[PDB]
Amino acid sequence: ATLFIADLHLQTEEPEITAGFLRFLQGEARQADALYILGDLFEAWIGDDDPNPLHQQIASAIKAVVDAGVPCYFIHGNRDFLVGQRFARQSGMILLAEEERLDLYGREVLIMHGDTLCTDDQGYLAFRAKVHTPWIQRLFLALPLFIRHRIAARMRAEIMDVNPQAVVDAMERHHVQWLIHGHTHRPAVHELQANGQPAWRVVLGAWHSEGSMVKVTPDDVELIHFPFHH
Amino acid sequence: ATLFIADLHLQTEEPEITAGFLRFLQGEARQADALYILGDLFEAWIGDDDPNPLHQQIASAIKAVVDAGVPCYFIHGNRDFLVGQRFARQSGMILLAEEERLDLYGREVLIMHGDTLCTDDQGYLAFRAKVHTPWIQRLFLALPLFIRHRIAARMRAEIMDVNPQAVVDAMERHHVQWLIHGHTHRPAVHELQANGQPAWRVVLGAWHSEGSMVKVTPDDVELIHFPFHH
Ligand SMILES: Cc1cc(C#N)nc(N2CCN(S(=O)(=O)c3ccc(NC(=O)c4ccccc4N(C)S(C)(=O)=O)cc3)CC2)n1
Ligand SMILES: Cc1cc(C#N)nc(N2CCN(S(=O)(=O)c3ccc(NC(=O)c4ccccc4N(C)S(C)(=O)=O)cc3)CC2)n1
Ligand SMILES: [Mn+2]
Ligand SMILES: [Mn+2]
Ligand SMILES: [Mn+2]
Ligand SMILES: [Mn+2]
Repeated sequence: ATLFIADLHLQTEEPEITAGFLRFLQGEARQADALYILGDLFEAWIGDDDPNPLHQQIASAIKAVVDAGVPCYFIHGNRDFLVGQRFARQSGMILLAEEERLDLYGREVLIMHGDTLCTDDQGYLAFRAKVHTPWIQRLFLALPLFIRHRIAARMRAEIMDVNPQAVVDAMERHHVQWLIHGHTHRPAVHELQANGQPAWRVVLGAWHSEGSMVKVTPDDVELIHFPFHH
Repeated sequence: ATLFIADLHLQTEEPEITAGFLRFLQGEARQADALYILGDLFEAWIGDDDPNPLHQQIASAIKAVVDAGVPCYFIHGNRDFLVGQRFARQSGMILLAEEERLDLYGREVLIMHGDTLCTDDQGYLAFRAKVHTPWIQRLFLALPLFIRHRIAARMRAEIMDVNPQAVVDAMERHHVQWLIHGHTHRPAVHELQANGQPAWRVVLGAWHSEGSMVKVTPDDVELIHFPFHH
């Protein structure tokens, strides 16, 4: 089985979500062929040089999974787009592109965070375009850490769902009948049409009282919710 | 594993849902310790004497599961409250009460359809009280089938969510930390408090483009959505 998760929004303020994630990495994840994390692993990221102890606890847990023989992969979310090659090295995770077309036991699946599909949000997309410009990233990252923290705090003081056409267009660009994403925090299986055939869009949930994952096997694709009852 | 499903709303008009259900009974269900169907198996029911061919195709498929060594159980929904002992015999299913407290590998779980929790719907509950009165049922069922059909058709020409307090009260009456239901067609895992401890309410989805089930093992409880991709 290949596993997909997203929208953990991990942070110092929410230790119970972190514990649920650590339990998942130590249990479920070890049995998998691979683990894909489709963005918003962290609630925020201002650079890999951040000494936040949570960051190292998380990289250390993911690295254990990778070292146990289960490749882990990452696609950036809107929250954690500044996750970089240094974290990748610490965690053993491989950074992937904003869209990837996978071959899962012969089934072709498109994966992404899902924020790019939300084309009705002009505000978000203007923001995204700027923070995805390399020289704007390298500017922000060249500031002293204490100034990056002030910038984030000052920003602080509902997520728009996908545009249906944008979904079709993406599945048609990749010629696939399967899409897995998060971002929208609306866990669901959807049926549609793409490439003249039936297609499915499987949406992951955010981690709060529950976790969620998509499990892909040779014959099946399942969206699973689990409570943190341990 | 023990499996829970609900809200299939099976009907002549929707053969693709019926095929998804038959595939599930022939595959997934055969591997289980038991199968519980928590109501709204059928979109409508006007009595067991109805010769609708769908009714016999469904009973025959469920009976195969029971005969293969997997007990099947049923709790009535609002739609199919007139399902009776004759169908039970045809299907091999055991009829259970509107609330049951189960022991699943040491875990105590409350199961029900969920309509009784929806105490904000005065209209529904007035209806329910009447159609659950035995002598009102036996009156309706004593009519000729052709008159029962007219009555249903004439009735034809959104589902209220649960009352949060009603949920707590039910879990507290049974002294349980686990509740599984359907009815509301809002598949989700919810955390709450009952009996002074953390509790979980696991809600099944309706079958249309997807199926859903709750899988209970010694150590885990999972809500699973599956598309009908075969
Ligand atoms: C390179 C660059 C330049 C400048 C500078 N100066 N600033 C930064 N960020 C880095 C990321 N951090 S963050 O992690 O705390 C963060 C903060 C806000 C968002 N905002 C959004 O994602 C967003 C924006 C618009 C509309 C919707 C949005 N999301 C959907 S939402 C509702 O979750 O916030 C994302 C990450 C804030 C500072 N980066
Ligand atoms: C014993 C008795 C007496 C009389 C007579 N005369 N009539 C009957 N029924 C049997 C059931 N059939 S049914 O299966 O077609 C059916 C029809 C309507 C409902 N209505 C509701 O469930 C309902 C009613 C009020 C508010 C909400 C409701 N549901 C939530 S909903 C929106 O799904 O319909 C249920 C079953 C209709 C006739 N039974
Ligand atoms: Mn998110
Ligand atoms: Mn996001
Ligand atoms: Mn229903
Ligand atoms: Mn119902």
